[PDB]
Amino acid sequence: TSSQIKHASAVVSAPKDIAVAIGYMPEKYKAPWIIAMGVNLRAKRIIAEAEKYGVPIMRNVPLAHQLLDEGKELKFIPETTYEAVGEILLYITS
Amino acid sequence: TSSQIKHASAVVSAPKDIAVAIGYMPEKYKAPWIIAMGVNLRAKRIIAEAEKYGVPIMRNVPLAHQLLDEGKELKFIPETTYEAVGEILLYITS
Ligand SMILES: [Cl-]
Ligand SMILES: [Cl-]
Ligand SMILES: [Cl-]
Ligand code: NA
Ligand code: NA
Ligand code: NA
Repeated sequence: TSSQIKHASAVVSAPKDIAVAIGYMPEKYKAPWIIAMGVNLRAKRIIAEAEKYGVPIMRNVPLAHQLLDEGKELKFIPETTYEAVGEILLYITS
Repeated sequence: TSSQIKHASAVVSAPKDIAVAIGYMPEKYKAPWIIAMGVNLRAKRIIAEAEKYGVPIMRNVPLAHQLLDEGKELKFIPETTYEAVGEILLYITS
């Protein structure tokens, strides 16, 4: 869970309601997954962890709601989010 | 001003108080500059423009306050912000 946040590639956030930390390990797995996600209190924790460890936080309200509504922690991201997350990962990971 | 926002490389935001759109034209100028910046309603406008045009919005509270406190529109960014902005530009621009 939130112990894994320092290893997140990015966090997708909706201020100040939602945060979704994304994991990506292209050396091993073809797809990104959700490390941890939450709303309110828990979102604030995830945000605070990311800031501490220098993990990039992207504002994307529709994507954050979508990850929250359809995804699950420790599960590869929903198909409906795949391309938008990939855009983020494309530059972040270069 | 806010007409130039579609050409921004990134927006630095503090929810939901501050937005700073950053311009970068490494083909011509050595340094990034501030395209447009504001707080409250003006921040909301800048954010809305960026979302519409697919400009990446990064949540960085200290940097946003710093750009706001020391920078000016149509001026190369303050020295105190140069390295943090460069980190953002480094991946965004790859
Ligand atoms: Cl939660
Ligand atoms: Cl879950
Ligand atoms: Cl303003
Ligand atoms: Na957004
Ligand atoms: Na050019
Ligand atoms: Na921040």
